[PDB]
Amino acid sequence: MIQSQINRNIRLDLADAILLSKAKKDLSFAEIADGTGLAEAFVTAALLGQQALPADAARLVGAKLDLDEDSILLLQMIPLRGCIDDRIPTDPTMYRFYEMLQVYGTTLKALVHEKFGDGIIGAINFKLDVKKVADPEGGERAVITLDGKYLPTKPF
Amino acid sequence: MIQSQINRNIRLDLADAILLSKAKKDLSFAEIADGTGLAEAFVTAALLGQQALPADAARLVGAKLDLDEDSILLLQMIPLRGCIDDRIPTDPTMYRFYEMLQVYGTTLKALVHEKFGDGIIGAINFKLDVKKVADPEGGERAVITLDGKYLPTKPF
Amino acid sequence: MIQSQINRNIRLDLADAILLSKAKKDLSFAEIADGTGLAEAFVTAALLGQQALPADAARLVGAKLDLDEDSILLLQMIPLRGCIDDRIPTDPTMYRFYEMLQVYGTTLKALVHEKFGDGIIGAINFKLDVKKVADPEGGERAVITLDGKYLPTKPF
Amino acid sequence: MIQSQINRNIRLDLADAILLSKAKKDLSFAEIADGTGLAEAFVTAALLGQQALPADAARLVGAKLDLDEDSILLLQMIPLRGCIDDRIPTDPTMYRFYEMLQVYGTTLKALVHEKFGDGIIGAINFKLDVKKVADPEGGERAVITLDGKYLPTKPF
Amino acid sequence: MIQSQINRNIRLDLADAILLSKAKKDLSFAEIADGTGLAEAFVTAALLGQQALPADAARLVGAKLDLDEDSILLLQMIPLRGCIDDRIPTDPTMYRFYEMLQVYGTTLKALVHEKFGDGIIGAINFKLDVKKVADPEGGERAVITLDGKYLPTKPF
Amino acid sequence: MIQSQINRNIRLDLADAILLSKAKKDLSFAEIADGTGLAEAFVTAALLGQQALPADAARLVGAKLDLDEDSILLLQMIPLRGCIDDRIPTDPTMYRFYEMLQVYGTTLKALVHEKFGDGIIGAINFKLDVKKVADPEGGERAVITLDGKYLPTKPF
Amino acid sequence: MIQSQINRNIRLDLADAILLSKAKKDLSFAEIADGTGLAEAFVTAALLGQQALPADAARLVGAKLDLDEDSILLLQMIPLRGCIDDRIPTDPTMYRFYEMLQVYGTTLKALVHEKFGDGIIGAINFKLDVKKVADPEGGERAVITLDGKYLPTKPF
Amino acid sequence: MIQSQINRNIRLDLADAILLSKAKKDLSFAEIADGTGLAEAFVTAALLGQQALPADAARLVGAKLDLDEDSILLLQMIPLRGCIDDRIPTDPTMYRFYEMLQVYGTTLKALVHEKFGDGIIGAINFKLDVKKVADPEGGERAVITLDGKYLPTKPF
Amino acid sequence: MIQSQINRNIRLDLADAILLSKAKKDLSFAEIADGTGLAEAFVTAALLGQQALPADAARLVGAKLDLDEDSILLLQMIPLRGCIDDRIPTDPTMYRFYEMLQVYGTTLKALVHEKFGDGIIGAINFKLDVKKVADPEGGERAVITLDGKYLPTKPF
Amino acid sequence: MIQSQINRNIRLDLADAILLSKAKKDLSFAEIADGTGLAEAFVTAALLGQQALPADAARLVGAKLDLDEDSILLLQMIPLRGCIDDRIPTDPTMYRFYEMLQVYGTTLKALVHEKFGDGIIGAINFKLDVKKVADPEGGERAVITLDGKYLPTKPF
Ligand SMILES: [Br-]
Ligand SMILES: [Br-]
Ligand SMILES: [Br-]
Ligand SMILES: [Br-]
Ligand SMILES: [Br-]
Ligand SMILES: [Br-]
Ligand SMILES: [Br-]
Ligand SMILES: [Br-]
Ligand SMILES: [Br-]
Ligand SMILES: [Br-]
Repeated sequence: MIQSQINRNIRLDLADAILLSKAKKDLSFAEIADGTGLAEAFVTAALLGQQALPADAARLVGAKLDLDEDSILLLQMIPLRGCIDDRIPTDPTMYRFYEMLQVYGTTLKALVHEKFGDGIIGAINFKLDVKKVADPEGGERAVITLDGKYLPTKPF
Repeated sequence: MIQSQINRNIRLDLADAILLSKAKKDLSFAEIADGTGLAEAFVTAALLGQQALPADAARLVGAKLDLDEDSILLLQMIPLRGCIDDRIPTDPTMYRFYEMLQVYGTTLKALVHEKFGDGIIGAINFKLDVKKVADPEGGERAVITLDGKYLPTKPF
Repeated sequence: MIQSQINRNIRLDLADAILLSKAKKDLSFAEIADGTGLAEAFVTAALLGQQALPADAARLVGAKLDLDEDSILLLQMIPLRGCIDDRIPTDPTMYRFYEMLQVYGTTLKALVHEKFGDGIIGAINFKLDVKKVADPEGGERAVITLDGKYLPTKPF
Repeated sequence: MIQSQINRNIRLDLADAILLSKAKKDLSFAEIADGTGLAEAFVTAALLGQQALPADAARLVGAKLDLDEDSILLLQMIPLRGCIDDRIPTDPTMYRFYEMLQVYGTTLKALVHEKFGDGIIGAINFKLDVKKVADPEGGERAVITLDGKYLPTKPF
Repeated sequence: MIQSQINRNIRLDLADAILLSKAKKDLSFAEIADGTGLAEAFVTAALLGQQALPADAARLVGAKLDLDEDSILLLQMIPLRGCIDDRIPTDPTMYRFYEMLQVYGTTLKALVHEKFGDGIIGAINFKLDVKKVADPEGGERAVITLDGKYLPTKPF
Repeated sequence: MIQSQINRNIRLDLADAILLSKAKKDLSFAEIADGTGLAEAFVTAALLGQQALPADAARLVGAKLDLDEDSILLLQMIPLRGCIDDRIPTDPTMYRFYEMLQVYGTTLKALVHEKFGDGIIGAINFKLDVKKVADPEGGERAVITLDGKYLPTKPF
Repeated sequence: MIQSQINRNIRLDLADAILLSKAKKDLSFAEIADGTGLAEAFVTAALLGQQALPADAARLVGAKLDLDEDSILLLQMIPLRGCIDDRIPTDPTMYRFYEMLQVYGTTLKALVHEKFGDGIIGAINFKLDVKKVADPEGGERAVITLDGKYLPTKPF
Repeated sequence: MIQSQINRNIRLDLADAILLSKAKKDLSFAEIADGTGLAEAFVTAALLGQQALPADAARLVGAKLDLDEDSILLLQMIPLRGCIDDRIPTDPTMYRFYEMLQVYGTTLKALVHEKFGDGIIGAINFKLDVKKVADPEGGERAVITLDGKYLPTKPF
Repeated sequence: MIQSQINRNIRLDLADAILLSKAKKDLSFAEIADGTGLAEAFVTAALLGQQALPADAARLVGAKLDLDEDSILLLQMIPLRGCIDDRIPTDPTMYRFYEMLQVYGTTLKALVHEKFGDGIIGAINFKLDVKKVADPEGGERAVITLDGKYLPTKPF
Repeated sequence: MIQSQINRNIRLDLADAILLSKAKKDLSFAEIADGTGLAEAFVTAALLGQQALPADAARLVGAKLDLDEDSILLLQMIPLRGCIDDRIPTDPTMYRFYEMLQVYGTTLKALVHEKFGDGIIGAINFKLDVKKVADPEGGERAVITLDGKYLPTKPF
């Protein structure tokens, strides 16, 4: 039977334990997700308290990280989602994504309405991924693709 | 000589005026940006107070919208950036992008550090585009590409 | 061509003007919506800056309220939605709905996940109505129906 | 003698404990509330710290969940209500109901005053229920019914 | 037909105009409410944007303060209530009432549950009054009386 | 020697302990305050962390509640007052008193100034009581008496 | 008849006007207060929107600053007090006084309770003043004296 | 070697331990400071986490209060200063000081500039004392002396 | 006689007028500060409302910018300082300086206490300059110098 | 394999532990950093939770401070950066740097755009140092140098 959380702290405390075990074992997120059938972004978000793992995946990652039974069960719960401590991120790496919204938020809205119409680009029927692409001018670029379904707003 | 702003309301007031003109003329953002040499996301962001237009572009769009001269000069000024009224958007269309950050923010962090290293994906050496495509399962999707240069943090 | 707003104050200012006009004419929202072929709750939300009217409806209600042309055009723009002045309502009528969330929010989460699964009940593919029902103990009840589509969150 | 709480964390810490027990026994909210004589939404809300159970219901659910006597006692206390961590929910599921308020709050006020008069629709003399309904176009809809007593505001 | 406001600033601006006239005419709130049939506290709350006056009171106070027709009409609208500028009062006189809540809020909760049971003391079915008394140790006391109906919360 | 507190959580934690003990003994606040020579609202506020008890009363309530010596000592300390978690109450019961201030705060200011003059109605030279009263219409009312000394602001 | 304000902005705007006129006339606060019979701190506070002037003083200072009739009347109104824009001052000169509270607020509480008892040092029956005193180690010192009446909190 | 703190909670927790020991020993702040060669406000502020004690003073108050070595060492650390829990005090005793800034903040700014010049009255080169004295009209007053060095801002 | 402001918007509105004038004349800040005898950062800060100009400098920059007499007078007033709209900048260019504080603020505190002692590095007895240098890896760097006097905190 | 944190409190608790060990051993940050090959500001920042140490450095500092293996591992993790407890520092030493931004932030923006162009001075490609320089008028000056790379914003 499906089970859900209401206090994000239970899963976020579990995330810190996971990250410690991960480091002690010198593991990567790619390796933790490999063999699971699930995308690296999905498995990683689950570890970090933002998604639920199916049971088989919870056991698979529990074994890799030496987690206890309560922990494997907790990973299967539907989380109380929200990873930002206090609305605005303090961390530079996360903050950049917030700043992209401060710069282009209204442009995303205007261009969505133009291309699709009234409504939203969904954050539920959605996936994201991060690809590394060499920069012609030197160094590396990240192309983050946000991929979401258009949900129209219509009169009733 | 480059000229900059310190109070966002001046450019945001101009954005409202530009939108009224645009609606009166029943123009699209794609049409406004056409012939400009610049990406629709870039030019649109300028209209909306978040970027500076080169004089040539400003003149072009200023013609299209019948702007007065103070308006065409204002569009060339470097803006006081920040399109969100009070930190967290209230508009559902803009909110979904904020929600991506609440669900995937710590995952983006974790995976940027894994794929690139310590540091950030930049929001200045950065490009944005929005594509409408059909969803294989039915209806329409947005593919939004956040294209940013990796900037490492290294000891000193 | 579709047109959108980015500053809520343009449509909220129009809303106050509409409200004065309406009062002077001693009209109801029921009567304003009459003949539009659109629900009272939809047309009302439009006048109040939270939905866009199609041109024909905009011209009908403009007629009823003696709106000028710029106003009628504005009513057709996709709004920058968000009707609450500063996140938490101060008005008792509005506040009671916020208190429903403070009391039942986690219960709505839990029971949604139990009945439907992981994901959300949407606010976009969504309809709302308000019905007055006699209370059998004496007085009147409001039955407010929130009718939203289930959007699953599945692994990928 | 009736007993009441003043710090929400006691009962929210209990709710976390309850949820772990529930997960361990693979129970549903529907099963927990069976035999109680009380609505699923009311019993769930009590488990989650937002309502008080009568003593018989408290003993029933305590038995189902293997709760100690202090926990069974606590469930009977009148709580310090407020389930949202920090005013605006982070969780998408909970957030959609907040967004309904940001889009429709003022329409709700408008239409309540039109249909009933000055005053409020109550959140205390109040019932709430969640029903799953097939969507004609495919998939599932939630019909959430808010049912509140009208309390008029009159001159004195 | 009943008319309602959604933006408090329309009535609060009217309030300021009312106060200026009141000052210019050297009137008291006592005098302004004379002849209306309505308590001082209720009429005052109206002038200040927190209650609606019946048509006949609106005309009476309007004539006293030399208000235009639009202002007299506005006073009859059901307000968007909330007098405090930004949640916590800065003014010492108002602040004392908020401090009473900071000292006695939990005590009021506890004693309300003890005496009446689960639920609330209402702010709708409610009145207040301010009375002056001599202090037997010198000077004067205000006895502010809050009189609200008990509304029970019961299981369903 | 008088002793005082600087972190409210010490006394608030004590209050939760008191409330568990009270509930276990099925005690009322009225019965706890009996024999102290002090008003119900005063003793209750002390238990809840918002007043100091004299030694004798501290010993007496501690006897009835089975409190340890450190706890009886804590009840005699002058508290760091402020019972509200985060400025605005979440709990419906407490919230209604905040809403009274949102609806009537400026009226209270206005009528205080008219009846008494410039200055404040004190919250320190102050007493509070809660009286349950038959409602002639059926049901019950709370008459909450706020009895405060007027403190004038005079030029200097 | 006493008259009071409810929106600080009316008197704060007037304060800006007064400061412009003062500057054009190259006047000091010392000379504006001279002749009124009122302390410089009181008269200054009044000009700045935080006290009311009696009629004769309002007329005197109005003559000195060439204020119009409505401005002279506004100065006699009991203000909606609160001079800080948004709770925490930005201005360094004002901020130092807030920092004194952040460093010594709890020490002030502790020592007031030790020296006087439970209760407060009042801010109504209160005067303050700023004296320049040569610093024996070179430079100048401000001695700011805060002088307030002790109001005891006693059991009832 | 000088040592310093970055998280206020270490020293604030230590403050609560100190206050319990002080209450248990029935000590005053006056007598704890006796023999340190240091002012009662300075030593008190140290105990409360807002200043650093020299080693000799730390040992002396340490022996009076029976503190362990880690505690005595912590007292010598340069603190992460800021005694207010969440910017605005809730405690009435501390609040009055904040209210003095809300009423007289801009007056203090204006008079400091007039009497001293452009700059600040510092909170670092600064001393504070609290005196109890009779009020000529009856009762008791506090004379709180804020004694700080004027620091000019000069052009560069 | 020295003159001061209490509402930042008077000088910020003047700043926006200055910047429109400066842009029409295609002036640089370096040119405007030329011949004033004052550092470009000092004069610029003054134009932007954060410092006061001496009378001769005010006249000079006012000649260059074609400012009227009231505007020239306003530049000589001691400002209500505070350039950040709402505590945390939204503009990326300004935000980066805030991020330096989020990353290095506690390091700064630690290294100041180690190198100088307990106290502060002043922001009043202070100068600032921005220098453009070549980046030896290619591109350009800013060397921004914060030059402030150490002010110790010593026991008393 | 790189390892990253998501909750700042893990590393901040570590910092408090480090600080106590450091105090006990009477060590300086200068000397902790010695032997490390990394700048005092960088190493100090790492100890305080704002930078990651390479493995050799982590072992070296870990041996000086008597840290356990888990702590030495945690120091190697990429941090969730943000040292300020709640956006605006309370500590006077840290606050001065915030105040510098309140006084000079718009000047920094203005001059950066003038000298370099549209874009930012970076806080990732960035170093800082603190130098003591005797004030020739007496005492000591801290010269804090901020050195960041210019990142242009260009059209695309
Ligand atoms: Br969605
Ligand atoms: Br960047
Ligand atoms: Br949705
Ligand atoms: Br209600
Ligand atoms: Br109510
Ligand atoms: Br008081
Ligand atoms: Br007071
Ligand atoms: Br200072
Ligand atoms: Br300073
Ligand atoms: Br950067």
